[PDB]
Amino acid sequence: MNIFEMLRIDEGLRLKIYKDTEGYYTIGIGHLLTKSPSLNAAKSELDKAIGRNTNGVITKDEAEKLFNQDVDAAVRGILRNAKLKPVYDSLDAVRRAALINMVFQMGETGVAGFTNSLRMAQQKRWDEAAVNAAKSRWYNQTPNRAKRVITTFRTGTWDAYK
Ligand SMILES: [Cl-]
Ligand SMILES: [Cl-]
Ligand SMILES: [Xe]
Ligand SMILES: [Xe]
Ligand SMILES: [Xe]
Repeated sequence: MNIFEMLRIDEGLRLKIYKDTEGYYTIGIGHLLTKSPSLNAAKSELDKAIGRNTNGVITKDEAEKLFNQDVDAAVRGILRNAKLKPVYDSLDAVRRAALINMVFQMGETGVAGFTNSLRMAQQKRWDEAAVNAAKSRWYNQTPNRAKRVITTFRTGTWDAYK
């Protein structure tokens, strides 16, 4: 299992623009398009990402690309977020993926807001940090997802995804 396999599981796959759980225009594998309510903005934006007039629809390949770019940026973000770099680096490989999923889902920012857990996570306090993570708007809004992730983080295995 890996980062791509993992997020493919958590975000699914849609070839047509859709709204997330948040009500936001999205497509592909978790490719947020715009916080705006304008479906039009949203198609502009798809078109712009894609490089053509999609008319609101992309191919598998197209989704796979946005996805590739999206994971890449995530890792690159992490690695450049000075609060984030050092946690990430301290982690084993499973756990890294967990940090990247989270970042892919809520942004460097939002993630940067798990300071408290992020520090116990830094300090190898698996369970302690996992319980703190649960006390978050993030956990309450997408419990099931959130769970697979605080599990993977805490355990350092992929069990939650098997
Ligand atoms: Cl883009
Ligand atoms: Cl969920
Ligand atoms: Xe975290
Ligand atoms: Xe955790
Ligand atoms: Xe966490």
